[PDB]
Amino acid sequence: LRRRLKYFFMSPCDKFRAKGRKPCKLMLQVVKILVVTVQLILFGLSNQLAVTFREENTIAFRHLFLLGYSDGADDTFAAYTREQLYQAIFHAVDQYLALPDVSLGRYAYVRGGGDPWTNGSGLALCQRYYHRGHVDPANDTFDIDPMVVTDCIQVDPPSYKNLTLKFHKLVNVTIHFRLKTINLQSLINNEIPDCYTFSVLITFDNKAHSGRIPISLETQAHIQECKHPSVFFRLLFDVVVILTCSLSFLLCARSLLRGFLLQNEFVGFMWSLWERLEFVNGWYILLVTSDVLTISGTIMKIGIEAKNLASYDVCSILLGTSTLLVWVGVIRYLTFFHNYNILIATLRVALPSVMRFCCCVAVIYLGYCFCGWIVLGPYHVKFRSLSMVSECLFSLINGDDMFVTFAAMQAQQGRSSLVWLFSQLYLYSFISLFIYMVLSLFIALITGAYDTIKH
Amino acid sequence: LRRRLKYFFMSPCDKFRAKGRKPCKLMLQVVKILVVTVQLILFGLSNQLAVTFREENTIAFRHLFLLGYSDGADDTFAAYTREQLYQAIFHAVDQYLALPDVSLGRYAYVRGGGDPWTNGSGLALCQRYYHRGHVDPANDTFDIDPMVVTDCIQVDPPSYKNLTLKFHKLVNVTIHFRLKTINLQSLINNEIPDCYTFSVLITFDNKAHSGRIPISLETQAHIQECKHPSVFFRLLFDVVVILTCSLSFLLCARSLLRGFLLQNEFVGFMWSLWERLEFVNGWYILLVTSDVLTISGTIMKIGIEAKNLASYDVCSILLGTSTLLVWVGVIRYLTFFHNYNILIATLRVALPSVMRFCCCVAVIYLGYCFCGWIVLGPYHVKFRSLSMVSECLFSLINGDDMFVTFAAMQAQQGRSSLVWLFSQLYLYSFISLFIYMVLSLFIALITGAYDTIKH
Amino acid sequence: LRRRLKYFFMSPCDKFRAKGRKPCKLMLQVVKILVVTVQLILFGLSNQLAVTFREENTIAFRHLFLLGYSDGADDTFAAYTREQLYQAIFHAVDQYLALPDVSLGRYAYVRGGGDPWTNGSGLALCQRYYHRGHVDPANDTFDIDPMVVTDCIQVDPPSYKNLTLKFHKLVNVTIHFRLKTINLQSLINNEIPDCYTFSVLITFDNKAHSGRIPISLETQAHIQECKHPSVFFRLLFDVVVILTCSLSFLLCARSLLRGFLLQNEFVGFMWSLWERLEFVNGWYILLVTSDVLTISGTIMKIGIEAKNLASYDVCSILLGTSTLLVWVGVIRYLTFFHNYNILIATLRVALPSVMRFCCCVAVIYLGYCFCGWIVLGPYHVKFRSLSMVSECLFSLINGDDMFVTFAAMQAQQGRSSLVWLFSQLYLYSFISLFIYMVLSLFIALITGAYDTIKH
Amino acid sequence: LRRRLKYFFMSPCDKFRAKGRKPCKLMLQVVKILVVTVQLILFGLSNQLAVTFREENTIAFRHLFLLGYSDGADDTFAAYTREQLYQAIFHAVDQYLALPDVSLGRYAYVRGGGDPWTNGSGLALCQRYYHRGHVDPANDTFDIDPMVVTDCIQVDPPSYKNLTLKFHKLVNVTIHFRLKTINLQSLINNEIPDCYTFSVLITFDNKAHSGRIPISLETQAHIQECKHPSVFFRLLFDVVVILTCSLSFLLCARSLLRGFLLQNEFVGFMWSLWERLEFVNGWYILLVTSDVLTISGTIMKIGIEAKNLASYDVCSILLGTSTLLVWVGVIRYLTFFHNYNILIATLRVALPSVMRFCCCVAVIYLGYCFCGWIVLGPYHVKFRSLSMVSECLFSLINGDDMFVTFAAMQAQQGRSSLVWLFSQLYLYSFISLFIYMVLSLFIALITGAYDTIKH
Ligand SMILES: CCCCCCCC(=O)OC[C@H](COP(=O)(O)O[C@@H]1[C@H](O)[C@H](OP(=O)(O)O)[C@@H](O)[C@H](OP(=O)(O)O)[C@H]1O)OC(=O)CCCCCCC
Ligand SMILES: CCCCCCCC(=O)OC[C@H](COP(=O)(O)O[C@@H]1[C@H](O)[C@H](OP(=O)(O)O)[C@@H](O)[C@H](OP(=O)(O)O)[C@H]1O)OC(=O)CCCCCCC
Ligand SMILES: CCCCCCCC(=O)OC[C@H](COP(=O)(O)O[C@@H]1[C@H](O)[C@H](OP(=O)(O)O)[C@@H](O)[C@H](OP(=O)(O)O)[C@H]1O)OC(=O)CCCCCCC
Ligand SMILES: CCCCCCCC(=O)OC[C@H](COP(=O)(O)O[C@@H]1[C@H](O)[C@H](OP(=O)(O)O)[C@@H](O)[C@H](OP(=O)(O)O)[C@H]1O)OC(=O)CCCCCCC
Ligand SMILES: CCCCCCCC
Ligand SMILES: CCCCCCCC
Ligand SMILES: CCCCCCCC
Ligand SMILES: CCCCCCCC
Ligand SMILES: CCCCCCCC
Repeated sequence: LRRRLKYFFMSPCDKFRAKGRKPCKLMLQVVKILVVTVQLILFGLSNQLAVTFREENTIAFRHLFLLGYSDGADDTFAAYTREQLYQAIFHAVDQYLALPDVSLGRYAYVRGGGDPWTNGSGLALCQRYYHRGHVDPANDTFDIDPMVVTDCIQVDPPSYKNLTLKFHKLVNVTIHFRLKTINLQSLINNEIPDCYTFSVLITFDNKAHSGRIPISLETQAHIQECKHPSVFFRLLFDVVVILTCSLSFLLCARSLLRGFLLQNEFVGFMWSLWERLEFVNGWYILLVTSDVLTISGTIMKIGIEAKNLASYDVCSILLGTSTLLVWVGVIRYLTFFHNYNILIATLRVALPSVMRFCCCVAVIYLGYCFCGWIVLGPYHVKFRSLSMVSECLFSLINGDDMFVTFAAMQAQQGRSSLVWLFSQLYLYSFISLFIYMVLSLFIALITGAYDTIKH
Repeated sequence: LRRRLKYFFMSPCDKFRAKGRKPCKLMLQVVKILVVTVQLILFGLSNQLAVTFREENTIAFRHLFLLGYSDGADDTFAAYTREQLYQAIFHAVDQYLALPDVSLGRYAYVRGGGDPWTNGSGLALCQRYYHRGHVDPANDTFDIDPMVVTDCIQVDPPSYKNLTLKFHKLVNVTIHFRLKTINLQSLINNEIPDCYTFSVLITFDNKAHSGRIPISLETQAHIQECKHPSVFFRLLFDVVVILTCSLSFLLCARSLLRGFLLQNEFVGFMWSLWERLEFVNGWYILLVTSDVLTISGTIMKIGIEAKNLASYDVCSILLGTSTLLVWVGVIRYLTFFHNYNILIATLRVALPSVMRFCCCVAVIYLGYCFCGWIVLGPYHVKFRSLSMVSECLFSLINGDDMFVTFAAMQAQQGRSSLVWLFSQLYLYSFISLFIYMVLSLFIALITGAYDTIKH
Repeated sequence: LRRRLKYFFMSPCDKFRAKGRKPCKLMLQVVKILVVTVQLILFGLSNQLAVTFREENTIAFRHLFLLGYSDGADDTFAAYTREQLYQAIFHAVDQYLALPDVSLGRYAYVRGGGDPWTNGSGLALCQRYYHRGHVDPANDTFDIDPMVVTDCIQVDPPSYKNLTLKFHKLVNVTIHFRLKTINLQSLINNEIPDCYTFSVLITFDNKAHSGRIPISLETQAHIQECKHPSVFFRLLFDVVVILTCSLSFLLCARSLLRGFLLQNEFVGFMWSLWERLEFVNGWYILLVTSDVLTISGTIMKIGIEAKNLASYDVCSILLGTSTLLVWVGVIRYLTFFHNYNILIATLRVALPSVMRFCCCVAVIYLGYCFCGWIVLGPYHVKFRSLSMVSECLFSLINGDDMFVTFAAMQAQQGRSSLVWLFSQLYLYSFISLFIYMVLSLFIALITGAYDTIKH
Repeated sequence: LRRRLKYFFMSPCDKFRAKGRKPCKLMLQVVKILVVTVQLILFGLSNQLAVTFREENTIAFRHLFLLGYSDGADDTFAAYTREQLYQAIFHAVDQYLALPDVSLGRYAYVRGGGDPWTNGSGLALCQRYYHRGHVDPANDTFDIDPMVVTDCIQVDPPSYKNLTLKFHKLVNVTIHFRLKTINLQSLINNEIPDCYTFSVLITFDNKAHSGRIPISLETQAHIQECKHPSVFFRLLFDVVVILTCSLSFLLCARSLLRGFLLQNEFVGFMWSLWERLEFVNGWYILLVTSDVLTISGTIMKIGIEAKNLASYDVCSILLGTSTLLVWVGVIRYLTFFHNYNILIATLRVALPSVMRFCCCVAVIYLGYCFCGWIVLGPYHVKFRSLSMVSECLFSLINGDDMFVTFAAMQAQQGRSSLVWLFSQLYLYSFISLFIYMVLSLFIALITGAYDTIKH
């Protein structure tokens, strides 16, 4: 039994020396790295085509329908007078009606299809306002029934000029319409073009009632297969990836079963879950997981190519994660040699103490996150949301973007002095505590763990 | 006595094992974290509403009243010819008079109310100039009585076109007026809208007499309750926070009193203030402070909701600081376990030596701050004020924004060669000394303290 | 023999003390540093002249031929309506025909010379479109023969107004023409001006068929000697550099041969390639390589000055690399003194373990590179290409540009939520793993190697 | 003698305990810190006034005289057609002639005064071109006599419209004129306004002959006292600073002389320059130097206030350096206590080895500097000059601005592939070598020196 247990833990070269076993798993891992990376790149081609089509069409729509729009002005684009708002709305509708004659793209109109469009209508121009809206700031009085009423005009593609906005109680104005187009660029990749429907929403937002009405344009893209198109090997490569991953999965499962049987035999011999897991090859669990991910991604990719699916983002995430895991999994074979296994050995020795340290660090980090989000968020562009606050604080710990973070608050030193002083204390204390004390101890734990396994 | 002293320092689990004592303080701390964080977020809703109203109205005013204004031009917006200045002033007054017909917001005029407005006047257009201003650069002569004289025209809301500026002795021009509006967006938060009065000041500043007159717009917002408004549970949550913090305060005070009595008993037994403080639970002092802060913030928040107060910034600071302290205070219960107490133990061992080191470092840092502020401030945008200089130097020590700091002075290499050379020496010496020597020793002190408590 | 072997490894001062040998190699190295650096600067003069001529002419062309172009708009310059595209094309052609009357430069036309120009034609205006292009998004149909057909109009320098674009199947439009000019600024450097031919290509790109057609201008510069020009010592310096490098090469070769003979004698005496290489002076191999590079660069520079060559970039790379190597090569003489040889000794002790560590780190780095390139590239401006991804990740490891990397993805939190979440996981995991664990161990290896050679 | 030698090295408290000596030097140092800092701030007031006047006038001139100028366009402002250049030149001259009627500042004209102005002339409009300029790119020929000829038109303040530019051989065009103004803002600081003469030079530069002519405006300011001005305590503070610094200088000189006498006595007793310098108080040499600097700066400041001098920059440098040295000099009294003297002790132990390390590092750094400056300078905005290259590399070593440095070269990956590849190798090798190996050893030396003096 001792001989078999010793053999179970021998390196591939040692196993070959002992029993002459050939290292098929290693060759399979190398082949998998190659083929999976190539497959990821080949998929990225079509993924890029789709993403580019969507974004370029959206930019073209912004230039066509938003009056006076220029690149880079999305965050500040707004109207400030009644005349500006009327001109913007009428320009959008007029451009919609003039699209066939002026546009560089070829678009088809969509009619009906439920709310907000009536039958035969292509464009819906709807204004939303309070049901009762008497507002008298001169007398410091108001009488509001805040139930929202929607009044919407229908425009058929080739009376909206009579639009009368209820400015004092206006909640917002929206323009909805759909356009159909064809993604011809797919031909460059030897693929059949798809049929895109863009749902375009233009919003003039007055929910702040502040005298400034921001204007935005958004799109939703729906991809469908076209009807009987005419155009005057990746599938084999996908099948090859499938076969390679299936064989790797089978071999890893066989190894895991053998390890489980050996574990049972050893436990019986001794007549301790931590000692039990010494027979579990975590690398092979990772390999099996990566193989499942790769096969799922390949099936999804084939379905997308066959026009049965259009979930490009899910496929890309699956294939990219599988590629990263496939590259990582080859480190299993450097673990047998000490001089090539410093990183994994240090990880193994250091992880527990690092987690125990993080237990204490996390409460402080979260307290700072919440405090900054709520107190500074209204004044600081980097504290608008909780995820943004976490990104800002994490970057600060790494010494990144410090001065601009300080400078964003310099504008408040005259307006809100107390908030400025609080921001000074907040930023200085956080930076000092986390850079010079928390991170120092984190690195000290890691390097001490390294010192433990050095020899 | 020895048994009681030993019990006083036992961990909550150990105390429960000994006497069966239930850990009510721990559950209270967890509940407090939850409820205080939720309360902070709920307050942040209305705080954001108020801040957004103020800033959005100010931006709308800049777009309405400043001729040719565009976003991002605040720091350079200026006039350069007499015609430009006259056009800007007349545009501001004309827009003020046209506001009801053009603006997207609904504003009411304010009349009278003391200086600078006379009775019945809504807008004050005042120019300030030297009492005697004979200036003759051709003969290199001047005769100045620099007492400032203010001549101000009054405009009633729906003769200012006869304004004649004394350019050669003009100190500045100002336009003052007030507008009333209602913050309707509060309805979205189930709150009654408040009545805002904006005091708008437009400044055309000629104090430099340099041929360039910068133009700025500032606002002051005063919030008041409206008279008999009509609109067709947070209070219980605030009460819950109050009760939780009061109970925590009572328990912490009881523990502190018990510790004080035990301290007195021990001192009597021995028949040393540093040894005396071993009976003071600093965590409980922090908890009591945080409870006082939370109760004060909650009372202020309730008063604001009842329309008795409008100090949003003070309330936000109180509640955010209390939230951070509440999150921090839970570390008291990790202090009993060595593997979870690395940070606090290292802090305790390291703080004195770090303070002694800072004693020496501070004089050098302040010398650099003053030197840079006065010598480079006129030439470097990052050295304009003392707080700005401190932020810049602190960011440099952390390696942030170094190259742009160097590059701002590259424009002086042709104009002011000596100042450029001095800036080179200043920056290089500061960066080298503080990054490679001061900070190295700081981190060395902290990690040596860690090494002392490692085992 | 032992005496001779000991002498072979003595320092220059020790060798002078023993045999009175003069250190000609050291003086040669100092002289080489001086002369090679001076030569590099003198070459940089003319290299700068050439590069500046090319870039300034290209900018002038962009301002002359692109309608409505402004500096900084290269990456967004595009047309969005048919009228805009026609106006841009006609403006380019009209400016080409008006060049002699409006331009600040003096340009000559080029006619004929093969495709795309016919005999006598100076400008080629060609549109490329699908051979069969029936596109019917209304019926979700298309019939495409995607073979590209080029129809191109010829314009002679002083019918193109009848251009009719086939928008629905348009692949792109191009304008090709060549201009001749003379680089007069060379006179300031006491050099004969060269004759430049600029090949200008203007592209209106519709390969995306997205309704947005980007517009770009590119140039290729060909330098030729002019015919019998009239204009009413660097060569000696180049010869001096040649002689210095040749003498250094001869001395280094002599030393290497002597070392080889001593190695053979020692091997014979002992009656081990690693022990063999102890007789190889790597510094002298570096010196010989640098001398070859310097002589090659000097010959290329002389050829360029004589107008036989125009490969400025190759010459600059050769001379700059040789200058860096010449500066580095003087460290050979600090190796004899321990207190001046810390860097090289640590390098020698540390390189093997660092390479073994990199073996493991590289697979993880490459997995991350591929995953990020394919998954985030379509959404993140910093992940567009593989080299860009490597630059971004390498900068992140050094803590640079972290927050903007996070912020570029905040625009996707609303559009593509899943891709945003994946980017969060990707960035956080990469930064943590590589900054706090991989780099820590890298630095630990280097400083441990230093500790080994410290005394 | 041993008692006296022991006393000479006792701390101020120890000296007071022994002989009752009062610590006048310490109180003097504190008083000096206070008064010198206050004096620096008070001077900074007037220094800021002068600098602001100059810069604001220059900006106003750019807006007045440069046609179509806008803020932030200095680096790209240029003409591209003959019509643009003529319009710019005529606009500048017309604005000069219209200044009294349009400008917001009050300016006086200056006439005559030597070249380039003739007697009675206020504006000089001069074009410079080659003496013989036959240029024929069509025939690839030219005949150049490159001697520069200047033809200059004189305009008297209230024929230049007949300007005919020789475009094909034009070297440049310049406009020179002078304006007198008075810095009235000084009144706010209770100072008599000075009389400024601005020498304005507008350059239209065609030295590249590239079809793009950049346009720039520069000013030189000369300050003179005005003649018999009329306007309807800092001097005592300066005198106080003088007295304090003189007394400190006297005491430091007395201490240095006493130390010298004790050194002579000890040397005589022993019957070694390094041992000799143990009697030299370097802190007192620093104090004497700082006192000399402060007195010189104070005298210069008084002279400036009396209108005898106008060298604001020299005075500011003197006073700022003296302030920094005065703040630093107080560390002399923390050297007696070990826990407060870590920084200086580590400096003393570490400086020699650090210098020996820098001996080797400097040659590599300089090689990289020269290589980058000459090879990448024409392509990279951060490598234009040698000082800029040093700043860029120094910032890179500190991990600052890495990604933008990489990204500036991404534009060359298509144009100049070889230069892009070289830049990749250059940047990667420099960053790796200097961040991970050179800086690691630098910090290791410093922390090892700290370890030597730790106990
Ligand atoms: C008897 C049990 C049930 C039936 C099992 C049938 C198994 C079968 O046939 O092969 C297994 C090997 C495994 O190949 P591979 O996985 O590379 O190699 C195995 C591993 O080295 C394993 O150790 P770990 O790597 O540490 O887990 C070791 O214990 C096994 O020997 P051992 O059994 O003496 O302990 C090896 O056979 O793989 C082939 O031989 C090529 C297959 C593909 C050929 C076509 C490729 C296109
Ligand atoms: C006799 C002295 C005067 C009267 C004192 C009356 C006190 C009373 O009634 O309770 C005290 C406990 C304290 O609860 P709590 O603070 O969680 O627990 C105490 C602490 O563990 C303390 O140690 P430190 O934590 O290290 O300071 C320990 O010394 C006390 O036992 P000891 O006295 O034997 O030393 C404990 O009782 O709290 C409740 O029992 C629940 C109260 C809220 C219930 C309703 C919740 C909604
Ligand atoms: C006999 C073998 C064949 C013929 C060899 C003829 C050689 C000849 O003539 O000179 C060699 C020396 C070398 O000068 P240089 O290279 O500076 O000096 C040699 C090196 O120091 C070498 O050690 P490493 O530096 O560690 O390799 C050492 O072993 C040699 O001594 P050794 O000979 O006893 O072994 C030295 O001669 O250089 C001149 O003497 C000036 C030449 C230029 C003068 C004009 C300048 C404008
Ligand atoms: C006999 C030799 C020639 C004549 C010397 C006349 C000197 C005189 O009068 O005072 C010297 C002291 C020095 O004051 P101060 O410099 O603060 O103190 C001296 C230092 O502590 C010195 O040691 P270091 O600091 O290490 O160099 C020490 O050796 C001297 O005593 P010692 O001589 O026994 O060794 C001290 O007198 O300063 C005043 O007493 C106040 C003066 C200003 C009062 C007005 C202030 C507005
Ligand atoms: C040998 C199994 C333990 C290490 C886990 C490997 C997967 C990261
Ligand atoms: C146990 C009291 C000493 C530690 C103080 C805790 C508050 C930060
Ligand atoms: C040193 C023990 C008491 C510390 C109390 C400070 C709490 C903020
Ligand atoms: C003495 C030869 C070994 C060191 C190599 C030097 C070249 C980098
Ligand atoms: C005591 C003299 C040696 C230290 C020099 C102090 C000046 C920096």
